[PDB]
Amino acid sequence: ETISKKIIGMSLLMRTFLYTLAQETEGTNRHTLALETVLIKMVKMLRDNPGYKASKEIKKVICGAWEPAITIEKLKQFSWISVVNDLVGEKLVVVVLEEPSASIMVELKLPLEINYAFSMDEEFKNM
Amino acid sequence: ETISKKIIGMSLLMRTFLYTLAQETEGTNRHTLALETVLIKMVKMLRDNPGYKASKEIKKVICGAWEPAITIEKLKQFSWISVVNDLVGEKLVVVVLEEPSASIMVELKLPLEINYAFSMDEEFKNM
Repeated sequence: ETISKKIIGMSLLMRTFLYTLAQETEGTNRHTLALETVLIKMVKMLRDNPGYKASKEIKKVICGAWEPAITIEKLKQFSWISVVNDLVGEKLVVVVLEEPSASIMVELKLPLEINYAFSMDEEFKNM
Repeated sequence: ETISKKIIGMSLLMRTFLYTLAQETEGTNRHTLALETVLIKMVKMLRDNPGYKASKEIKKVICGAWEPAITIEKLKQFSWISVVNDLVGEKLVVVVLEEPSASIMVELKLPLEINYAFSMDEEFKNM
């Protein structure tokens, strides 16, 4: 019934965004990152962790045999709009606006409840 | 080196669009269908074939545990633009325009080379 058990009970796309955001903001707090940056950082997580079931499963749906690794252009193809809207719906994320130009930025809520879910996720581990 | 072997060596998203189009136009020829219709027909193929590895794998990336079957709204989230552009690139599809309003329609080229690939695809079979 926990927050962390409910995250496991979510989609892979949602979890890869959420886990990347928790991993990219962990350090000097703030917990806010540009949506573009979260996308470049998901690519890095996927390509740097071929061993992950998440990485292997995403690749089978959006990539062919000829393709050796996910690119931003191949990933950008997904509706990051819908995941962002679904995550704000679960009260796990907040959309913040960039100071001069209305650029989308995203704020992680309760990283410890997310990281407790990352730690117990079987699709986010390597051999 | 065959056309059919090169289709297997493609992405799941591309194959589900291609195989659905081959399945939906098989009959009274023409081989042209509205892009919207191809999308509603992919949903039906996925939900009517839970046994397919393709169906099971797509579901893990775009759907959570709470979600029992893929909807048009959950599927529409993908860039059907990119698959359509990649398939025209492989000379396997042609984009045709709807007579009054510039509505996207899609024309299947060589269905027998596609169906020969559908018949030998291990991700498009059930238990």
